[PDB]
Amino acid sequence: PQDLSEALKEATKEVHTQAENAEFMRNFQKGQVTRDGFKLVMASLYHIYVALEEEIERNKESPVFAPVYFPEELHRKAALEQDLAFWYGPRWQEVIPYTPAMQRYVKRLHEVGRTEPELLVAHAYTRYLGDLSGGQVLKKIAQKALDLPSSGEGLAFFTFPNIASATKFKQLYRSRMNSLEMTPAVRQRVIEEAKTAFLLNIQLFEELQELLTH
Ligand code: HEM
Repeated sequence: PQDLSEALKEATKEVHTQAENAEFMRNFQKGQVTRDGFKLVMASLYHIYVALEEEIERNKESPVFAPVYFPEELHRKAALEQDLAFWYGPRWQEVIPYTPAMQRYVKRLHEVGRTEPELLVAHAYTRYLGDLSGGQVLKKIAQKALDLPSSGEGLAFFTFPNIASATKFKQLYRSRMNSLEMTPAVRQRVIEEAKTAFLLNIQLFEELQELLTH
């Protein structure tokens, strides 16, 4: 369509369903998520956001990204650090896994941020708008299945404290995305990069599912 935000949503409808159908995600949705499985998901998110946010900081003043730069409202690294200290303990940095599928995702994020910055918006869209939009449903399931202790920690990732209304922010973020100026060639590569982002998540899900079935 005309608006990039609408173009992205329509172009990734197929791959989003592919993600919903992923065996690992099917189990999650059926409420069949285990503590070991959830831990792997949180570790994955930590590596992904560390890379994404490092690249966002590198390109925050570039015209290809500045319009969608919302550090305070969206940053997730600190929240994940808090969560991993709960899930993996005080020495989480020394024990969290960093698997090949996690590395493939991180590698692409760095390649984009360092050599193809104009495509970073595709990854910011896929991750941020995705976790913002589906965070409520994804969290509700986890907490009711994890039966975790009332220790007030472990799920900070699912709350964006600097966004008072997800509805208002998503409209603003979409408006900013649509304000970005890019050639038709770039626009097509951004759309493709968004699909690539979903595929990287899907391959990660497949790897995690394999690691858990031994
Ligand atoms: C367990 C599987 C998943 C569930 C159940 C889920 C759920 C949701 C929900 C409820 C929405 C809101 C749709 C609407 O009402 O307009 C959504 C949007 C979205 N999701 Fe997911 N999601 C899943 C996996 C993923 C994955 C793996 C990604 C990518 C990392 C992702 C990226 C997105 C994006 C980018 C949107 C924004 C759509 C837009 O442009 O409006 N989701 N998701």
